[PDB]
Amino acid sequence: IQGNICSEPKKVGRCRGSFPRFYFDSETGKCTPFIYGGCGGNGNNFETLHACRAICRA
Repeated sequence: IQGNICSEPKKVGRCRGSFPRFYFDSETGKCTPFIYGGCGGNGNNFETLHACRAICRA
């Protein structure tokens, strides 16, 4: 199943981590490059935009 991870909204995370990331928006259905706080947020996270699409959509 893929829809699982592709359900939780992106987050910031006030942990020890500050880098660019990607997530799937259930509002539009496109991969938006957000900021990851490093610590495991919810579950909807991706290293690259492509994968995010080839994992949520394709």
